[PDB]
Amino acid sequence: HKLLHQLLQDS
Repeated sequence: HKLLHQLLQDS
């Protein structure tokens, strides 16, 4: 569920 919250800030 976390890996999703991540791609949001980098992209």
